[PDB]
Amino acid sequence: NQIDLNVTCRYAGVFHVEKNGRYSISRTEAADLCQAFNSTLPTMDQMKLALSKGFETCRYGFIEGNVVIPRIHPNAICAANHTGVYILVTSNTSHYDTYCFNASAPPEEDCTSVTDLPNSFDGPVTITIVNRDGTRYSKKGEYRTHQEDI
Ligand SMILES: CC(C)c1ccc(CN2CCC(O)CC2)cc1
Repeated sequence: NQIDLNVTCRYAGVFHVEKNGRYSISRTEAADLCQAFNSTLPTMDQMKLALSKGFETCRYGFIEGNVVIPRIHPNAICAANHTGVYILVTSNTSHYDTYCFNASAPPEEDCTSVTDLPNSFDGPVTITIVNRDGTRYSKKGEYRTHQEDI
């Protein structure tokens, strides 16, 4: 019973979370996952400020109200060469990665590793936070509150 959560640098408190190395998070699980990091789904304004501080990914993820990819550099295989906060318009499917926003994080780029999952609850899952530099933090718990996400 294990969940891997790959996380990024934070940019103005915004960061990306990928579960189990695949697009696999529903919108309800995304809100619960951010809550386990004392975080919320970013607003579009919070994501735009994070982009202006240097944040970009090549993965679709939830924010409040939309599924997006923040892009700084045009790349043909990431949001079809667009820059800015690219918004997904048409898709058949419902599972993506998520973005999260922590108001207590530093105001600009924070590329230190994540070393805690502060607001997970009691549970039986081994949850492992995996940083881009490979460093890991594991704890036994749960974060999902909706049965259909388990
Ligand atoms: C296998 C067993 C040890 C276990 C332990 C804990 C849970 C999650 N737990 C369930 C009840 C909820 O009110 C809160 C979270 C599930 C299963």
